[PDB]
Amino acid sequence: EKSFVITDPRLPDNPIIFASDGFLELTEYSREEILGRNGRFLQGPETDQDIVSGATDAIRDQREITVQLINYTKSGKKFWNLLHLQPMRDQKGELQYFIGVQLDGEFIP
Amino acid sequence: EKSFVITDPRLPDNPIIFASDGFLELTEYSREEILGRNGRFLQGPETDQDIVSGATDAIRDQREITVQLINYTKSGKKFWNLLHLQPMRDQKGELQYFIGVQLDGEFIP
Repeated sequence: EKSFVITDPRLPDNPIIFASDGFLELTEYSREEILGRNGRFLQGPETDQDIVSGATDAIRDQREITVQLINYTKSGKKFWNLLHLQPMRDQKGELQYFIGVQLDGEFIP
Repeated sequence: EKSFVITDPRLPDNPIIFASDGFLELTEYSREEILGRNGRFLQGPETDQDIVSGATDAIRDQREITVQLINYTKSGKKFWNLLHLQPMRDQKGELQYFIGVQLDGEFIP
């Protein structure tokens, strides 16, 4: 299944309001464990903070970006998360949601 | 002039959407330079990260806080910023804006 989430940047700290079954499977968290949280909950000691701070600034500026960073499953297993973030805008062009796709790393070294 | 800003936590990363003339004067930045930025842009090498972390936790949790931390004017001059951050709620009690007041540090030693 594709792993993706939908966040609402019109709510405080841009929480996840929808998580695909692929995301549950990739992360090992349940839907109850995920919803209402900011995506950074997957991050941990080895995550690159310069990439994180860079993504924060890009997201504030409503840019579409791709980043690759270390995340952790619920049980503490590290994985490379190739994460594509895209604003979704309403009919008038105003930001409504962000879509985050956790892309497969199979052909990514 | 009193120095303050209004941020919008219903836009990603709580950007500054209004800056008082006193804030322009305190920081040396222009209105154009400031709007759309997160307040953290004033921070720099000597800012205390434990205080930053503390503020960030309170803000994400929609709480009122007062902090004191080192900031930098546009030209690189350090000043102590005694910063009071307050949620502003709508008629129903839902978070609408944050007000951040940069209080005068004259009688704060």
